[PDB]
This record gives sequence, structure tokens and C-alpha cells, in this order.
Amino acid sequence: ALWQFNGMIKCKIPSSEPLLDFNNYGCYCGLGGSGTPVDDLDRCCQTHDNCYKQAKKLDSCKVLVDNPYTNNYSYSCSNNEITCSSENNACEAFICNCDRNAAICFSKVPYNKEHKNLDKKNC
Amino acid sequence: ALWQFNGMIKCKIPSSEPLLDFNNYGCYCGLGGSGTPVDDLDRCCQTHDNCYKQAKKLDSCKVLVDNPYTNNYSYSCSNNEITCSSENNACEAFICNCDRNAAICFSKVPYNKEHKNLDKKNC
Ligand SMILES: [Ca+2]
Ligand SMILES: [Ca+2]
Repeated sequence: ALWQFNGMIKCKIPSSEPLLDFNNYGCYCGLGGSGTPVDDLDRCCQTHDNCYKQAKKLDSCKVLVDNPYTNNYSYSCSNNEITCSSENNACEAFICNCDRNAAICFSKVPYNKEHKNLDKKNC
Repeated sequence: ALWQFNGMIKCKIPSSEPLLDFNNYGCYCGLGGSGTPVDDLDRCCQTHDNCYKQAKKLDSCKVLVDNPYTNNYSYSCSNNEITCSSENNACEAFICNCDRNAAICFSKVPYNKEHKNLDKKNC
């Protein structure tokens, strides 16, 4: 879920607007992604893009015809930790977990200014 | 939020369909409520109805023109405890808290079969 992923990263990184700060970073953070991750942040993005690919092959996901970016799930942020809810259907829960791991990855890795708006010439 | 309150009570009482089991119980559990609570469950319902009344007087609530029953907020259920999310606006957070306290109250009090579909002749 885009609105929930944005919220998740803000839970971990309260000073950020994730849709601005983390969009179009490296080869993978943003729409698509190809090539070799340029750093560990971009590698968090590659893992999350693979988590969505895997979510897409799941039998449960084959119904909710809301790409993982508009498929909404339920979670909490409290005390800056994210909890995915037991209320989620199997597809929703799998996606909530991809998002949670990515938000956590993003908070633990360097941010490299020079890889933001990375020109795709060698992704 | 009705859909989230239902979920909250199921978080606390996993064997229930709360919209069936707790609707129209006593004088307060359900649409409105007047009179003296018939037992402690009904009294949980009176406290929750007063929590909604108080939510309604709040300055923040005066905008979201979705009565507290369709005003959606975010929460988690995990390990059978409810967490209201820091992502909630002040109105949403106040309502999430009314709901959470009521769900918890409902799980700690007797259920009296004889007060379900209570005829309103003396509420
Ligand atoms: Ca990507
Ligand atoms: Ca009531």
C-alpha cells in the first residue's frame, strides 16, 4: 500500500517525507528498477521490489485487483515501531511485511545524496 | 469506526462476531441508549457512547463529516492486543481510543444472555 508504506517509513524516520526523499533514488527506489543497486539503500529497494514480485505470484494475491501500491492493509506505528495487524488477509499481510522490512532497512542504511535522481544510463 | 471497532472486539474476543453478539444488548449497546445500564456489559456500552459524545464536542472532530461510525482510523491487533497508531489525526486517535477501551471492557465483563434483544420498555 503506498499510503501505508509512506507512513511506515515516517514511523521509522520521523524527519522524512518518504515520497520525496526516497522516490527515484538509485536504480530501484521508485517505479521499477533494473541493473546493479548503486548502494545499500538502493539494495533495500531491490529487496522490496523482489518482495512485491514474490507477493504477486502468491495464490491469495491473485484476487485483489489493486496493484500492491493501492491494496490497503492495516498496521500500527507506536513508539516508532511498525506492527502489521492480524486483521490482514494473507495477501495484505504479505505486503505489509514487505513494506515493514523495507522501512526498517531504509532507516539502517546511509543515504547518498549523489544517488538521488540517478540517471538511468547505467542502471 | 464501525469496521475497525468490530475488528478490535474480535482482537480481544476471537470467538465472536461482535456486530451480532454485542449489537442490541441492554439499553446502550447499539444505536443510542437511554436509561440505566442493565449490567456491566451495558455499562461498557454507556461509557463508549459517552466517549463518542465527548469526541463530538472536540474541535478537531468538527471537520471529518463521517460520523464516528464511518470515520476510519488505523490500529493494529497482534497477540490479541490493540494498538492505536500515531498516524491518526487528533479526532481519529480520540475515537480509536474510545473503541479500544470499549473492546477491552467487553472482554472483562459477564455476558448475560437474558439482556440481549432487551425490550426498551424500561431503558
Ligand atoms: Ca523499484
Ligand atoms: Ca449505544
